[PDB]
Amino acid sequence: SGFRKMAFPSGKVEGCMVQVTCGTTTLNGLWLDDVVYCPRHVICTSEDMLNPNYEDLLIRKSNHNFLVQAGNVQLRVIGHSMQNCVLKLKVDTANPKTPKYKFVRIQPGQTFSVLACYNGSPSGVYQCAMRPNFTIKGSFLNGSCGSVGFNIDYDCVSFCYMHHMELPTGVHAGTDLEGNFYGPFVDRQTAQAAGTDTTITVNVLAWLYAAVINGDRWFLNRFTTTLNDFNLVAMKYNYEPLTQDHVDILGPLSAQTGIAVLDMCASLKELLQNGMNGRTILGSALLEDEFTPFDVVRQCSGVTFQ
Amino acid sequence: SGFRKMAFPSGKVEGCMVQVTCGTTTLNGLWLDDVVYCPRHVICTSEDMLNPNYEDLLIRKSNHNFLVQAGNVQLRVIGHSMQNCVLKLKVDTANPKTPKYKFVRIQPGQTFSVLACYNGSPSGVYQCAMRPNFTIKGSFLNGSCGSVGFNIDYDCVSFCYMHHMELPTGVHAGTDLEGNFYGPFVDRQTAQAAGTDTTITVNVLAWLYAAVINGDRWFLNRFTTTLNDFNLVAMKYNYEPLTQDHVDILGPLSAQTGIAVLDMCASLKELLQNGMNGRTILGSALLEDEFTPFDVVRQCSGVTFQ
Ligand SMILES: *[C@H](O)[C@H](C[C@@H]1CCNC1=O)NC(=O)[C@@H]1[C@@H]2[C@H](CN1C(=O)COC1CCCCC1)C2(C)C
Ligand SMILES: *[C@H](O)[C@H](C[C@@H]1CCNC1=O)NC(=O)[C@@H]1[C@@H]2[C@H](CN1C(=O)COC1CCCCC1)C2(C)C
Repeated sequence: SGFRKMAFPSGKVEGCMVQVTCGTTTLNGLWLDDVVYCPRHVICTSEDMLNPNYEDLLIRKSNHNFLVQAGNVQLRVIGHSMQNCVLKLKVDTANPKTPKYKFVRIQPGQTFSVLACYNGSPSGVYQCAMRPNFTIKGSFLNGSCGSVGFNIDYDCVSFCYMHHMELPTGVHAGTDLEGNFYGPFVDRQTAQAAGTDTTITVNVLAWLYAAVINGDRWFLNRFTTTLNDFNLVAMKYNYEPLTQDHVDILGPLSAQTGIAVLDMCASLKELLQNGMNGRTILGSALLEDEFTPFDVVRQCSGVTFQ
Repeated sequence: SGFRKMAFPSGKVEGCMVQVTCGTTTLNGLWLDDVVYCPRHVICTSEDMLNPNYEDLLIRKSNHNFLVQAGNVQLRVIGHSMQNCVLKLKVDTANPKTPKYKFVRIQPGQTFSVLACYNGSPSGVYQCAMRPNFTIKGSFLNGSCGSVGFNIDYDCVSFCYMHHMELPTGVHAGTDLEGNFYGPFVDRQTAQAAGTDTTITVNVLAWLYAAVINGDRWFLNRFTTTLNDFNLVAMKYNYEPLTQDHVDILGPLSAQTGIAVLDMCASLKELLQNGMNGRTILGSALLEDEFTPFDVVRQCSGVTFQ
């Protein structure tokens, strides 16, 4: 028993992290086979970053301008190209530690692990969710760009995020590994802002089921509700709508606990309308929305990875 | 910016995890050089575990009774011995992935990363603190025994915890890597209970400094207090006493924020006496006590590991 915000083991990704330096700028790259991926703003300098034209900036660059550090071994760059907001640096050595991998793009509401890195060296690992407004609430300092987010499925790493920037409210924005930004953000230094966020309703319900599985039951009740009547309550409290597909996804957790999904919705309603009255749920005094139904089943059942 | 519960990269420990099976029991082992460490209750069966005599049970065992799985490679056991509550299985192959390491015992209030494992395969990684009552609030299921806790300092892994058991309140107990239990627990199936816990005061203050560094300032005030007057408030709210050494350890964080330690104590007092009034601090509606001053400095400054 117990419930923690759990990341995937990071070993498979650690073996892919490299340092990329161009001019004044040092950031992280992801080395898979004979390509290093990194944010294209590495080719920028502090006055380039106000409003750059990256095609113009990149044609002015040479292979030898890119210094790639694989620990204490330098990688020879033999080609470079730009793919949307990422650079692909072709090197003359394939990474012998390349895991099986996929480039996937995730949906708002889904979770992933982040391996935060500085100078190509991993610093720590933590779990994030993609917010509905396409930001992530991360922990990133100067030099963390190019750190990646990922999930692991048995032995395959699905890379879903590469870090590019911090917005003025302290939240973070970045791209998938094809270089396409999540959300309406651009890799320029102009006034950008996150935009209004909402709470991920289906994840809150999943976490309430995790609490029941772990013996926290005080928030349960005999009442029930309809999906439509629940969603009127969700709208007022800035929760996003619950769909029938969400109800279906919660089915396993419903069946394991014997608590009908719509019954747990009735409990959430009372929690939204009444607060928590000085009590806690799974060690939290807030309704937590960064665990997916998959996360709960994985943790409350013991799935591993090889 | 941002503040997350961050674990250490787990790659160095993943390469040490093996599966140990004896009779009916399968658990995890830690393979360093030519020794595999694991909980000694692997030699038990379900009626042995009520009240066993481990010396009697172990003399009845043979090397060939211990089946050690290093992924899809079997390790030949060539000797076995017991050290307190851990077994040391000598194998004929040194682990080529052995990191530089140390066996250290931690203090209540300190933090570490846990690599949860099943059948020798890592499942996830998360950060824990050793509670004042010597339990940890983990996430562990059947088969997780032998998963280890650790810190990394540059390139050296300091192993501090090996998992043995779950207590009736859902918290967890285990040993250091010398096999000595943290706290007054024993590896038998008899009525044991955690005992009363307290909040780790110095860690709460560290986390309040992390919040200031990240722009959460609403809980600050112009008042101050003396160390003695603070500790009278801490006693009532079941916080442990703050010492002058704690004040000294908080010095760096005090100097970076310009908020005197005793001033932050005055803020904590008002938070304890008034609650939080519907607001949050670093995304939490509770006072968080599982970040050490070191954890805050590491995260709010960007230290890496090679
Ligand atoms: C890359 O290491 C760095 C990571 C930032 C620094 C602080 N926290 C982080 O996550 N990214 C940048 O420096 C980017 C680069 C320059 C400006 N950056 C910012 O993060 C500044 O934040 C603003 C957000 C919207 C308005 C413009 C940028 C770009 C975006 C090229
Ligand atoms: C080892 O994989 C297992 C891990 C437990 C199972 C559930 N969650 C966990 O962390 N440990 C045990 O099964 C130990 C073994 C047998 C009983 N165990 C318990 O955890 C049962 O909990 C009780 C706690 C105090 C009273 C006796 C045990 C021992 C302790 C040998």
